[PDB]
Amino acid sequence: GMAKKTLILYYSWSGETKKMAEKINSEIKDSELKEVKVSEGTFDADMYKTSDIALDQIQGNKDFPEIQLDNIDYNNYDLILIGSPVWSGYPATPIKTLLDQMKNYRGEVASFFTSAGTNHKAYVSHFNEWADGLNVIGVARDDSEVDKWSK
Ligand SMILES: Cc1cc2nc3c(=O)[nH]c(=O)nc-3n(C[C@H](O)[C@H](O)[C@H](O)COP(=O)(O)O)c2cc1C
Repeated sequence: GMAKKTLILYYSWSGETKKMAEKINSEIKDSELKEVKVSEGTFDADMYKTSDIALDQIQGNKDFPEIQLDNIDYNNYDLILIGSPVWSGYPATPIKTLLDQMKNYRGEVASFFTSAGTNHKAYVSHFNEWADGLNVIGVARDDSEVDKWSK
């Protein structure tokens, strides 16, 4: 059918997912790319401190983080690709806030993740939870399923 008008959104703590999002942007004709940020002080330069902050959000003890991103009408797109690192089998916590803000999006969603190779099944299942109510068509590592998602 008609080419899917595609938005690529990503959160990146150490820059790897940003590079992947840029690569996917280059692969998908006319795609738009937008970064999701959090304020300085939300996490930490130290990965173990960052993990512990995310965990306390996951466990319900601290609120999920507020995010900063451009104003977007999500219903301008057919497909929204959401990029994140894998954080102990979950997407990064800013993604939960993002997905909540996308509540009224009627199109297709997929997530690409970057990782060091582990806890992928958990990422998939948790992403789908966090995206409940949205039409999730797939979750995959890197750009491995970009072609599939485009059809
Ligand atoms: C808090 C934290 C938890 C992580 N947990 C996992 C994990 O469960 N499995 C894995 O393969 N990599 C894990 N990683 C590594 C990241 O998924 C990987 O470095 C990713 O490519 C980083 O993306 P980014 O640079 O966009 O933040 C973790 C990294 C951090 C900081």
